[PDB]
Amino acid sequence: EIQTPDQAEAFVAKVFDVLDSYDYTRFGEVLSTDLKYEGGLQKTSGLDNFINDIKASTQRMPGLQTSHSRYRTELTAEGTIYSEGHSNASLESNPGKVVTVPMIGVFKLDSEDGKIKEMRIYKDRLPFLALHQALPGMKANN
Amino acid sequence: EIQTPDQAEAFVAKVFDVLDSYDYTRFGEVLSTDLKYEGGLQKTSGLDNFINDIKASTQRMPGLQTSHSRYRTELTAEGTIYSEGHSNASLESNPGKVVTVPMIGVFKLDSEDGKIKEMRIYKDRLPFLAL
Ligand SMILES: CC(C)C1=C[C@H]2C[C@]3(C=O)[C@@H]4CC[C@@H](C)[C@H]4C[C@@]2(C)[C@]13C(=O)O
Repeated sequence: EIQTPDQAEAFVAKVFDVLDSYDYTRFGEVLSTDLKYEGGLQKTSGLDNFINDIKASTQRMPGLQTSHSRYRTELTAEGTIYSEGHSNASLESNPGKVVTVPMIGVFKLDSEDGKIKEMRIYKDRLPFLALHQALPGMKANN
Repeated sequence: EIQTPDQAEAFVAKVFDVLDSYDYTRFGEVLSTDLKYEGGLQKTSGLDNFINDIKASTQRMPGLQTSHSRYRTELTAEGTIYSEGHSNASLESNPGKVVTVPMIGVFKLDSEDGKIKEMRIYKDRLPFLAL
């Protein structure tokens, strides 16, 4: 059970380690099957609907690779985790180009099994339009 | 001064009412002179630099009209305000076309005067390309 900001931050890091793998068979390890997700105008109910929202993104961005870091997390008396950090993304065909923006995640956990029941992620997606398909092994950025 | 989350939420609403006026002569009513602001890739230190960055960012959006609403606010033991809500924008030339996105603001206050000394606003700006 998460009781300190550091434990909450470590759990957020574990969550994004799963999400950033795109191994959908592992998402239920950390996300409730009744997950309520919001990321901007993207809004889903249920883990399968969440996964189908992400798969569609990996098609807008072939070879998408992502990572997250954290620097400031609070765990509140209401049980909410607020975790501020950064979101990094590239396309595998040109890994020397990385887009990084600040982000914050708001999380609520299931009281029984500790999985994420509500996840609201806020960041600016406009800079990610700078990601672009390239030929792997062929220079694509000045 | 602020002691409850409902009071924190009312203050954030008042702050956005000032910001959404674009009347920079009033920004110091609620923002500290040494404001540290981040909004995605926008990042400023000092109230003068915040004003100048908003002024510059909006110069290519003549007729911009914005408003904000609040949904869910917490006030933590250490005084952080986390306020989730929505940001609405339209242009005076076409006021019926409104773009609304979720947002959250993270705020820390100056203990001496209760003004905002740190303000970090998170939201997706991509939908605003439609304006
Ligand atoms: C449309 C968008 C680019 C914007 C115009 C104005 C209004 C805005 C919208 O919420 C913000 C609300 C608070 C203040 C930082 C505003 C600055 C903008 C540049 C803002 C932003 O930085 O998001």
